[PDB]
Amino acid sequence: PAVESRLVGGSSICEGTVEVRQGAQWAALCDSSSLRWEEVCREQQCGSVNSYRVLDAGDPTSRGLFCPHQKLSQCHELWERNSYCKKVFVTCQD
Repeated sequence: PAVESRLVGGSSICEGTVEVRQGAQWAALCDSSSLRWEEVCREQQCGSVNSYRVLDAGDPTSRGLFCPHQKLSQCHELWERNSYCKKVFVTCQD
């Protein structure tokens, strides 16, 4: 099963916090380079990434899933980061 991604919480599907899933519940993606965000925008069938900002630094309760490989499309398995997950807000063009 490929990793799927999606932008949650934005005023359209072209913007929002990145969420991912494999055989899964959806969970936030943790990150720490525009390569990955461009794939995420285009998989939504939006335009190219135009900006992103790291969210939730320093919050021990922030959790999600993590992929130790530049691109999502090259992850065979996501790993849990159950605290201090830095999430990502991506904004794509329409």
